[PDB]
Amino acid sequence: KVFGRCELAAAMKRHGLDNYRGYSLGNWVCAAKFESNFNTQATNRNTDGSTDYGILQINSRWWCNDGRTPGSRNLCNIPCSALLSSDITASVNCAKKIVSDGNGMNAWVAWRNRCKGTDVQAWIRGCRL
Ligand SMILES: */C(S)=N\c1ccc(-c2c3ccc(=O)cc-3oc3cc(O)ccc23)c(C(=O)O)c1
Repeated sequence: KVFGRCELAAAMKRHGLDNYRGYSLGNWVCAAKFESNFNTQATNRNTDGSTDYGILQINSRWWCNDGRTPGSRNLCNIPCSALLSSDITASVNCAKKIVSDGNGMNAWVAWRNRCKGTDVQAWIRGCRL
């Protein structure tokens, strides 16, 4: 599913990311924009041989199992395919574990490089929430 911006903002709010770990909703929306362009089905093979899955590009070496990443820990206890669903629940639940891991949203390089410190509230502006 490719979400529009305000549609994803409302889904992420409904799923409890607004202010999760202190990160306002616009941070999550901005991160999803730059990780996946709001496409739940996005997959990308990483240089380390792992693959990133879903709207927040969650990684098969640490977080989900894809059966093809040597060393996998599957700390979210889910198949990586679950992160591609039109239902964002599994992505949200695993993202909540990731952002709790110690470095906050810096676990997403794209958030650090493109969202952190910017006017992230712009990503929610205008939306009925
Ligand atoms: C896309 S645009 N927006 C969108 C579409 C569908 C859902 C969503 C649900 C929304 C509210 C609920 O109470 C329950 C939902 O269950 C869903 C189940 C599946 O399989 C897929 C989508 C569901 C959302 C959303 O989760 O907020 C958003």
